[PDB]
Amino acid sequence: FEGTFKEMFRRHAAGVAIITVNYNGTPYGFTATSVASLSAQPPRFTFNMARSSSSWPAIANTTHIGVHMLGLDNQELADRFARTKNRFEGDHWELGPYEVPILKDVAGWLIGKIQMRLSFENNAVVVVEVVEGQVGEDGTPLLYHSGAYSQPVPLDYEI
Amino acid sequence: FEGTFKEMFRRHAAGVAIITVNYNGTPYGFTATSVASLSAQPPRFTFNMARSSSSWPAIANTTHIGVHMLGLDNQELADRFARTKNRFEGDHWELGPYEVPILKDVAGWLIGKIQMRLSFENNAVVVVEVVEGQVGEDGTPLLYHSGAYSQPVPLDYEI
Repeated sequence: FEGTFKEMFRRHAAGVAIITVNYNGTPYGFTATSVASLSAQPPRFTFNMARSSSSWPAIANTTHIGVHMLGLDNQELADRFARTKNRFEGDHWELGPYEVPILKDVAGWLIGKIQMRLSFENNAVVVVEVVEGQVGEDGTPLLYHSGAYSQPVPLDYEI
Repeated sequence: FEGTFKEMFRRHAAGVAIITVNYNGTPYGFTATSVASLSAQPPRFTFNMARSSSSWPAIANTTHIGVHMLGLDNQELADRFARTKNRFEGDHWELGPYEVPILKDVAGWLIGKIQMRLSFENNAVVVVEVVEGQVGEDGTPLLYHSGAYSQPVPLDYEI
């Protein structure tokens, strides 16, 4: 049952984004599969994270964040931002609006103000209102499913 | 900018689930691309929906709901549950635990109790604690991206 729940989400595919935050001068960021649209007017999105993430204190104590949509050419960056090594070592980012860390060469990004976090024991829902953004290079979205990075192939359609 | 936000989520792929609820005897349900894992202990998931959904009153006023993970063989059911026709016309479901409508032949389902909804002007975040579930037939997950149902193909790996 702990099993059934973990299993069913193993079977649920997801798109891959990266969240960035500048916590009093130091950049933090992390790969995320829970980013979802919430509303259009005003524009908002949500994601979930663990309060044990190395980035939780940055998120708890900061207002502006970035979200980055990833394509297939961004798989290395996705893996970077999911592992424990220093994620900002390299020339792959720079500070943008509100001093949010902006990652180069992504499908596009949005900058938001965190409205609130809804915190449970070990995880939180984060609600963000979007204040800025920029479309990047169009490409094929990056997906993650049962532990592997994947690409979407549309299903046959006669049209 | 209304554009940039709508565009960036066009570029963000997603897995496809269906949410079902029994509102005082009548089944309601809807296809959803925002279902995400929140926590493991206790097990919880989140999704977002529009307060103008035909299913909002069911969700606002009911506690038990079902979520169904979909495979490629479930594309017709996904489309059913996204369109305005009577979604429960046919022999493709039955009442399960807590009288939740359970859809047949899916990748698996979970039953949850809605803890709360966080309601904005036109949309809400719904937080659900999982109380029951069952793995269905393993298969390939269904994805939805820029208006089309897709399948995930893993990216090449030398291993």
